[PDB]
Amino acid sequence: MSRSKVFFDITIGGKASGRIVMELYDDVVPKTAGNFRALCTGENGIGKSGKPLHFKGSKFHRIIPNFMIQGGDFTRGNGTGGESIYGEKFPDENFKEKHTGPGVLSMANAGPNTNGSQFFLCTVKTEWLDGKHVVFGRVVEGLDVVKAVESNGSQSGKPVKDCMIADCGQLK
Ligand code: PRO
Repeated sequence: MSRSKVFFDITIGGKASGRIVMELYDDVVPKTAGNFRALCTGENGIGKSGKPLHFKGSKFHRIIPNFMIQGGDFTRGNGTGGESIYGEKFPDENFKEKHTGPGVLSMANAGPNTNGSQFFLCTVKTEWLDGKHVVFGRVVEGLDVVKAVESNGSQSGKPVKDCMIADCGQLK
């Protein structure tokens, strides 16, 4: 069983900013990887929310310099929403992988066992999140695109302009 590869094509203020390619750890956290993979392809259609279970057209709603970029709220666009393919929330699968540096892909949450569709891409090592957020992949191409998004964040977390997942999907 091979690791999944998925991508985001990003726009910033409407402008094409390049592609982020991510490898998922299907071998370590199959359920969590599987959720994200299906959210990139959109293959499970319309969610309980009545909105597509799909990152396409969603934004990075929370961006903090020297920390991480966060998105996946395709129901409310503000961090209050999101939906996993399994339903509103699913448990923390395991904490085997750690937040070891820039490019780590990990699940956002509201406390233990509240995984939905929100995720973050780290721009630094964030070891204080180890054991609290489930790490399920890594950037393998486009870290510069992550940095471009990061430059539009604020300490407050509010973006200075819309950083959108203009397209997404699974590769190979
Ligand atoms: O949004 C935040 O600040 C925390 C840290 C990353 C995921 N949740």
